[PDB]
Amino acid sequence: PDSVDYRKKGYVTPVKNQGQCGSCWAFSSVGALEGQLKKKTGKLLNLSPQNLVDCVSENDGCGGGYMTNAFQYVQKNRGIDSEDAYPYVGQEESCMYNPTGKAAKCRGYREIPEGNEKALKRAVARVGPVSVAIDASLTSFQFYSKGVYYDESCNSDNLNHAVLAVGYGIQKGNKHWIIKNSWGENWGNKGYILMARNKNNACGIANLASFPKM
Ligand SMILES: *[C@](=O)([C]([C][C][C][C])[N]C(=O)O[C]([C]C1=NN=C(C2=[C][C]=C(C(F)(F)F)[C]=[C]2)O1)C([C])([C])[C])C(=O)[N]N1[C][C]OC1=O
Repeated sequence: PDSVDYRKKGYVTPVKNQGQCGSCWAFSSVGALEGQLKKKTGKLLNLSPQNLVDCVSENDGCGGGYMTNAFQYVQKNRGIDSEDAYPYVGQEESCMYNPTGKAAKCRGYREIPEGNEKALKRAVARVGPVSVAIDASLTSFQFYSKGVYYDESCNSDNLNHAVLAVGYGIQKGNKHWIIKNSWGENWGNKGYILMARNKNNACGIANLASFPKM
């Protein structure tokens, strides 16, 4: 069955709203972690993006960052706090990681071969929700609400926004990826957007994908 929806499997936490802070990579990172945590312990809980924003020295907090740097941070740190133990405030602050708030661990990360949607698909099915980067600068993207998103003008080399691939499927002859955003439930469709799958790596959905080894 060429389709899977981790939201129905209970691997995806409610949709979050990151505000203006450039923490998309943090929500994307916790997103993937929340999925592997659910898979391993059968427990579904919100992880702390604020933990990453203030602690991942390789990234730039509200200035932007890479998900792989984030996963690496949790691995070396041997842990990441839950959302409730280290609440999101929308601004970079000093690193306040607390071991008693440790909700999950991480053992490293794997990166899907660049631009290989076929591989990306395999990873989503085999491992679970995958962290991915895309060009989210278009107005068509930001005004998405229904259907399968596909805009030619999307620049697969202009990766600038981080999101989460929680699955994939097909709608009326248009294959797609089920993508979790971090702009609240009022954006897109209950917070999600279906992005063109197999339509020439649209928006570069497969140029920078990865998940945490748990
Ligand atoms: C995002 O889309 C974030 C914030 C963008 C603010 C520049 N985008 C993002 O992280 O993109 C990264 C690639 C990236 N872009 N900038 C950087 C970066 C900048 C500076 C440094 C440092 F100073 F450390 F050298 C390092 C890295 O990395 C990626 C494509 C890989 C996800 C977002 O949060 N969007 N926003 C902002 C406000 O509301 C939003 O939705």
